[PDB]
Amino acid sequence: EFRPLTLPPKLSLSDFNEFIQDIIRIVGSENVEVISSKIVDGSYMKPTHTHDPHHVMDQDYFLASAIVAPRNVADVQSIVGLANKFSFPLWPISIGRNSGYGGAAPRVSGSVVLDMGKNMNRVLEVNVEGAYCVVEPGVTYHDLHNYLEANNLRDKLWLDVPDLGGGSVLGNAVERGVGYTPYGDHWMMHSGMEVVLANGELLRTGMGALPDPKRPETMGLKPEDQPWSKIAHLFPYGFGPYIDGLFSQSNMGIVTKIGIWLMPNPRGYQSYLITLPKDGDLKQAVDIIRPLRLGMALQNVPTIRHILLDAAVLGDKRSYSSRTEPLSDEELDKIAKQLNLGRWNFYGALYGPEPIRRVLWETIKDAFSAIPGVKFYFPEDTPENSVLRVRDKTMQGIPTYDELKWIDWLPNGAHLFFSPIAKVSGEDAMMQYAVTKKRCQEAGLDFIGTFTVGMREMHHIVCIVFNKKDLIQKRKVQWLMRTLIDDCAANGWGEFRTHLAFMDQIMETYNWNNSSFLRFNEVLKNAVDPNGIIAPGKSGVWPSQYSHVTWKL
Amino acid sequence: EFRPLTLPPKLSLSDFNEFIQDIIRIVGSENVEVISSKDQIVDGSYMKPTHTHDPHHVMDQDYFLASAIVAPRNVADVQSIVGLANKFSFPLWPISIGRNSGYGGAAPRVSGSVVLDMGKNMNRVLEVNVEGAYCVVEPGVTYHDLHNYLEANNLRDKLWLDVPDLGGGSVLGNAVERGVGYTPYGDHWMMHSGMEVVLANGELLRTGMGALPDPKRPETMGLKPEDQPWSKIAHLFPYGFGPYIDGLFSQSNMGIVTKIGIWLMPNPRGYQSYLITLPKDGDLKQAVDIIRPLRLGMALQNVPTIRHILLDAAVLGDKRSYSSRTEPLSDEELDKIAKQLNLGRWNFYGALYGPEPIRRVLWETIKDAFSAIPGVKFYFPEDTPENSVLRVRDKTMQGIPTYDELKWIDWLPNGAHLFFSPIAKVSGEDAMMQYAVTKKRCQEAGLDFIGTFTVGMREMHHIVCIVFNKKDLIQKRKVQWLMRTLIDDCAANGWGEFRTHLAFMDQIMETYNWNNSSFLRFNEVLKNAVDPNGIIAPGKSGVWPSQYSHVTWKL
Amino acid sequence: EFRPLTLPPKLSLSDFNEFIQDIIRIVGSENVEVISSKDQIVDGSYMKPTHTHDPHHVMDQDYFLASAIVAPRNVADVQSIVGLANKFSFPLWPISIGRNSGYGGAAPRVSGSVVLDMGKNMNRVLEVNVEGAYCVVEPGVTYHDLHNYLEANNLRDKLWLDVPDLGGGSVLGNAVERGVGYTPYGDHWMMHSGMEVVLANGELLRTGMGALPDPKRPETMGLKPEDQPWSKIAHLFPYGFGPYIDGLFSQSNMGIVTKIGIWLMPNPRGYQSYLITLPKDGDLKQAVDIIRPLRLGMALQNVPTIRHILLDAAVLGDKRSYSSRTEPLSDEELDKIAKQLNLGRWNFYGALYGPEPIRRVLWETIKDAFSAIPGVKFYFPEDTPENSVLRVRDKTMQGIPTYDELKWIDWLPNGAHLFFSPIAKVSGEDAMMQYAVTKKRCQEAGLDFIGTFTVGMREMHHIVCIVFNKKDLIQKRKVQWLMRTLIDDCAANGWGEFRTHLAFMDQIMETYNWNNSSFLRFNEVLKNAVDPNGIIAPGKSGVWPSQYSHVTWKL
Ligand SMILES: *Cc1cc2c(cc1C)nc1c(=O)[nH]c(=O)nc-1n2C[C@H](O)[C@H](O)[C@H](O)COP(=O)(O)OP(=O)(O)OC[C@H]1O[C@@H](n2cnc3c(N)ncnc32)[C@H](O)[C@@H]1O
Ligand SMILES: *Cc1cc2c(cc1C)nc1c(=O)[nH]c(=O)nc-1n2C[C@H](O)[C@H](O)[C@H](O)COP(=O)(O)OP(=O)(O)OC[C@H]1O[C@@H](n2cnc3c(N)ncnc32)[C@H](O)[C@@H]1O
Ligand SMILES: *Cc1cc2c(cc1C)nc1c(=O)[nH]c(=O)nc-1n2C[C@H](O)[C@H](O)[C@H](O)COP(=O)(O)OP(=O)(O)OC[C@H]1O[C@@H](n2cnc3c(N)ncnc32)[C@H](O)[C@@H]1O
Repeated sequence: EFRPLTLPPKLSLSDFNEFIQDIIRIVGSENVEVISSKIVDGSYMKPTHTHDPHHVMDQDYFLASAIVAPRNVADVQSIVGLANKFSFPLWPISIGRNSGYGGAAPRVSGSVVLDMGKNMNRVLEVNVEGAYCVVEPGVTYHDLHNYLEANNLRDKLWLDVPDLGGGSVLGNAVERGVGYTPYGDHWMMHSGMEVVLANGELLRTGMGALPDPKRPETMGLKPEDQPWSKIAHLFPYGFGPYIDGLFSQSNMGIVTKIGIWLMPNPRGYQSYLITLPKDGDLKQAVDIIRPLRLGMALQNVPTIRHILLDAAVLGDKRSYSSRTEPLSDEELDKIAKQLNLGRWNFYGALYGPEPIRRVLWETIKDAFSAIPGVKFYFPEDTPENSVLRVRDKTMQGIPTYDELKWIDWLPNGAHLFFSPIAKVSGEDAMMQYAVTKKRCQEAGLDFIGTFTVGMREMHHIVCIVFNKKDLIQKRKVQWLMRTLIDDCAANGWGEFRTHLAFMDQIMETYNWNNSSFLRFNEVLKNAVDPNGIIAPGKSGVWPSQYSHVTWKL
Repeated sequence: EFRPLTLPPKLSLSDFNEFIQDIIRIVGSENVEVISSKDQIVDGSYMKPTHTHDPHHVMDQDYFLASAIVAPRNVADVQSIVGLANKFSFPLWPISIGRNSGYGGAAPRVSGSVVLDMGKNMNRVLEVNVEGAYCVVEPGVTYHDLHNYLEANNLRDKLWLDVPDLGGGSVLGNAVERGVGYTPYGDHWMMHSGMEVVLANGELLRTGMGALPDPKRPETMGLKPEDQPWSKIAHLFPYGFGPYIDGLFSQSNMGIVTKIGIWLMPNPRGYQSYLITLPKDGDLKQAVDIIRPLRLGMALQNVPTIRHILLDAAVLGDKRSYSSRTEPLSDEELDKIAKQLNLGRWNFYGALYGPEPIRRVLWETIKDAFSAIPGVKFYFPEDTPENSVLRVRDKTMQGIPTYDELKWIDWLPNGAHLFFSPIAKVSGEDAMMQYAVTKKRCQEAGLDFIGTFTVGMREMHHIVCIVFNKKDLIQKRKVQWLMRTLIDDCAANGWGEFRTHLAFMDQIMETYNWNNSSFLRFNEVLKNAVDPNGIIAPGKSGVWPSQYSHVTWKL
Repeated sequence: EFRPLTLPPKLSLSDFNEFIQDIIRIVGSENVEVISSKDQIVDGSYMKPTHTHDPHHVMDQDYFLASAIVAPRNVADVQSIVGLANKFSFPLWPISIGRNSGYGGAAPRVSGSVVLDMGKNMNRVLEVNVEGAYCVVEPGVTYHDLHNYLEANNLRDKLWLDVPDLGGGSVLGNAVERGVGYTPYGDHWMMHSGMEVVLANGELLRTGMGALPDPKRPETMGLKPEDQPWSKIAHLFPYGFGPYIDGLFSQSNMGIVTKIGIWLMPNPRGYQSYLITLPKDGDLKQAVDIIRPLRLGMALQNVPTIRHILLDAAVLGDKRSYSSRTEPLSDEELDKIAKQLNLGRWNFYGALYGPEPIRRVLWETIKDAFSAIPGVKFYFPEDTPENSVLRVRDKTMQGIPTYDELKWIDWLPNGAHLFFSPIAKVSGEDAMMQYAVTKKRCQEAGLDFIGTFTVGMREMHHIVCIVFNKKDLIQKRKVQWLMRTLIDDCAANGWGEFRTHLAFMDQIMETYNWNNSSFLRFNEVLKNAVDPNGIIAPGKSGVWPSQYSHVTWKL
């Protein structure tokens, strides 16, 4: 509780010590860790909460003065009123496995990272008839999966998981994360949420604003402990202004609870793989997809994975090639052959009773048969190490950590995400792939990515892997991402999600009518948090105390 | 114009004229009607909606009243009018079409406001994109309009609509209200992406991927913001980057909406409407229970509906065609009406979509499922008389605008509807309790219960169709009592209301008072941030800006 | 007057009339024209400049539009008008003569502003001092005016002017814009000392040694500030003591300039104009390289110029006199035009000044220097046909106003110019790259490249002469695209623009965004300090005072 590496802006060593003393008294020093020593990157099992584990900037560039971990909601309210008093900026995390996007690191160096999930980790409710659950920030996907297994529940309810099962359900959902079942759109499938505002008051959204009737057993409970109205997590909208969205990808409050819809057991499942021989086959693949996914033949969020993405799960670059320079079109085709895979590979799944799956499979099979050399497999038709057998788990909400392995492609693996949005049009996908690829090869990187598919849009997750001891390769990775953002905005593709180092540049792409969108958000931001306390800079939304000349990247 | 019926608060007749002078000089005289006489406050009809007051008046006819009507030509005029309203601190009340009958019509909350008719002159279908399966509309594009525009382009073989019970509504307007359709695309609000707004400060704003600008190119140069094209992804993906602000402008007074992107369902390549009659009054409980898993599993694809017998019977006749009885029809009489029309006491309407192998399976499932109920009969449109409700809902559940549902408003003489719209769990017990509360209060007030459960995913909108004689000033007072009581009864049992009439907005938002009205105090902070002068629709959804006395204006 | 075409922001028609009433009562009716009809927005000519809108309109003709024209008699009226504009918060847009065609003409940035015609009635040459070699002028003193005044006093044997390409411009006006002449005294702004200004607060101010007051004496008593004489050193030495503030009032909206002191070159005692033809398109690279050291060494005394063949050819004829071709002339055709007129593809115009022993040496140097190029031919005015451009520039490079250059605006039917004016290093490679960017975009838009490098000391102003048919609404949109693209291309290669049209002011200042628009945020702080009410020319050079929404008004 004395001397930290960095402090937040305009702030005296007296004040920090005075602040963190009061905190160390509120939550006990078990739950306080001041950052005093010259900050290790940590693992997925025990993630760092100090700085960016997959640093593309300098390692120390995003740096927490401390880490606080409240026991409950009250302590959050207390910490905030203290933050307000000292004009001490916060940075909420749920779990802090948001690697690829900066992890648990704050934008403003000197901030407290508020580890919400360390203690607040209860699966508050799983509800079978409403087909929902209510979770705190500390509930991971494996955790929630576990809860279902210990109560014999996957007979009745399945999850939706991102590629790894370690993320926060709460946390992923407010970043508008994505999965790969029919409930892949995580933000969409929320209903009812609790929030500590910058002023310390508790606000519950949607039908959660309708209080549960007064009665003997719940009488005298604190707000944070009060139960929800019956409809709270069944109907997202409530009455009047639908505000829920003000707390997604924002710095408008601290989220303490949330309802998530769970898809009930289909009563029949079957994943599949479709390999696409040629690199050119993508255009035609996306054109066939468009009306299949619009039609609800492709019921889940399906995904077109580049060859190197599959290859990188199975081994590192070394295990394929000894070369420094990026792999050629010829060498990729060999790997395709070495694995019994296409230059692109379409993973997907069927849901519901046998006769329905029969009709959609028939059509998907003949639909795709339009492409020369196409082939079809189920899990059983593939090698026991094959990716399909992993994604077979993913696409029914069984968590896996197998997908982590492609980070190791290069030694000292870090990922960085460039994630623009395209039309579900072969022409658009290809013109975007070609922009991405051009810049990757200029930057000396192997192109790795997916095109994942929503209803009418395609998230093109580009998977930038780099050696983080290699200071040259970072410098040009930084160039790659800054160039690709400016490029894709020059063909009308925006990014839906990013890393801390780019939130300013990306928000500047969204500058229709002289940055009208951002100007409106600032007004909202400064309205609800006068003292600029909560996560300044998040999504490039700066409160009025942060001058845009010192602080915009 | 010189001498209006009411003025808005804190404002002199000299100022109204200076204000309307400067406005007739912007929009033109054609586009301004000033309500200067009791000739102008006439209820009119659905085909010609009054734009001055509540046509379906539960309060005094003239309680909610406009000083004047102003039909902006285009978005610039709105920017201009907002700027002027700010200068004169003149409250505005935006509408798109103004058929929000049952929830106040076109009337403003604050008497003396300008009803800003957004759809008189902003009524173009700006875009229909087939490969994206979406359209872009300005405020005045009705359902029948958008529908016609599809027929005029031989597009229905590719794209279908989603319609509410009546085809005259604004696509734009209903969406922001979160109205309810009856195909898969029924949640009209969900099915939006990218929308344009004039703020209280006059600035133009586009949400989602609208904020990403369509790249410069020669043919788009020198265009006024409102007339610029959109990005590739504006209407393909609603979130964009950063805070998702779209919800701030649904059921709110934070902006004036100029354009919206709406998704359209593609033509399913096969369709089959159907009706399942549920014999006894009590068959509702078992029915909901059967409906729950099939909706959750997506065996029920559309937004199906469970229609109380009087709803269907009111479509086919007014009350005096059935009883010539003053009091509300007995249980014993409700059955004879049902036997007379070959209907159940509850009636379940629904549609199957897709290729016929798939539809057949889903029908096998639904039919076997419902067969658990004693007496159940199934029908396709084909199997019922021409006048039947199913042939209307056959059209409704594949996006075709109709107007047949109007008839039920004439249940009583001088008939007007009012909707009390509480939400419920998809649970027989919960559905039945709510119904029991509702029905008991309807008897207590001397009204025939009429209503419908529209089944969302995890959730039912129980629409309660209050039909009253609007010349009967004793019935109004009972209706008001009925509404104010039911809000409290249903709040006392944990059911919220998703949508209301102007007169009940403040009471309804008073039920959302978890943690000492925390949700309202937050919306108030936001409102005052973005509309310092309280120009836009003060009192919409209980949200009063700081100039309005909560003591004086709440109800 | 009662009903103008546009009004300024946030302002009622009642206020405009109260404001113009009080003004007709100050200046007089003769000095106020109110733009109340579409008869008044006529482009007119160079000899009679419209003072209401952009005569050379790339936007809609009426995008930039005045509410009214006001011709103050004298400095008091300005103090009065400023005071009143402040009271009514009425934006003003000062002009001296209003021939800023190619950069917006006399139009204001904010539609509805008062164009304040400073040179109608303040047009005296206040002083010509021979021993100091300087003059003092009010706003309305054109070049031809000042020139005539020298002939009327048999002064040319002692003092010469410096003129831009056209003699109708304001000496005052061009200087504050930093226009460019073509003798040694070409940097018109450099060549100023001591200037008088009315501030936004009404107070009168004199810069440099103007702030040192001319000592009291009997014949100067009781004079109104504006009519007081100046100090000995006011116009001999520009700095004075303390902060040098003169730059705050060039290309800015910080003041209204009432008087300026300008230095005049003495008669050199010998002069010789000349033209050097550079045969091939590519001879530009070698040429610049030769020009660099000779300019730096002062072997090239004046501001010489490198004129693209079409510039000279456009002076001699419109496009239909050469091709009757829609598309832009090919490289192969540009050569035949050059052979037809005994000219190079580039053409270098220049002058030698001083006593003949000195001129001869400098010509020996220049001639030998340029001889490095294959094909080079030299000429004196004498050696060319009467119609030639050199006889015009012979007059231009010794201060004589002409109007022959006007012809090139008629290259196309309904022709209007627009200047894109990026800066470059005096380096062949850099000159050539910039030219390659510019030319490529001109082809991409379907325009003939026409342009000129005017060589400063270390620096070249590459003036790009965009001629377009102003009735062709497809070409305007291409021109706009051309301009907005080129700003970005040239910013992407480190070239800034020194001067622009109203429509491109905000984009251009957006390139000056080093350190998160630090230079603009500073100028904004200053602006708001000195003009709290945002009265003076809001939006000049991208500088918006705090009342204007940057969201709404930027382009
Ligand atoms: C490395 C990697 C990452 C990854 C992935 C595959 C690999 C190999 N696949 C992903 C996928 O398929 N889908 C997806 O959405 N993300 C994927 N990622 C990224 C990441 O693993 C996941 O998104 C992960 O679930 C996110 O991490 P976590 O859940 O730990 O999130 P967080 O750091 O706690 O939160 C991120 C930010 O959100 C704001 N935040 C979080 N909690 C709160 C609360 N309670 N209140 C207010 N704001 C909150 C903060 O801005 C925080 O930094
Ligand atoms: C009488 C009746 C009504 C009815 C119905 C059946 C009958 C017999 N069935 C309905 C149904 O199945 N589903 C449904 O959603 N509504 C149903 N109704 C009610 C009504 O007919 C419809 O909701 C109708 O579409 C709404 O009317 P309209 O489309 O005319 O909308 P509005 O009255 O113009 O707008 C209502 C409110 O919306 C806000 N608003 C509208 N436009 C704007 C803009 N541009 N900017 C800002 N706000 C806007 C205002 O709050 C306005 O008061
Ligand atoms: C069409 C054309 C234009 C042209 C040219 C050749 C042709 C064919 N060659 C030029 C050249 O060689 N050098 C040059 O500098 N300019 C050339 N031009 C452009 C134009 O003709 C001249 O620049 C001309 O002298 C400018 O017109 P004018 O002298 O009329 O100036 P203005 O329009 O009245 O003023 C322009 C702006 O200046 C500010 N201003 C002017 N007076 C005041 C006062 N008193 N106070 C405050 N500000 C003032 C305003 O910003 C005004 O908008």
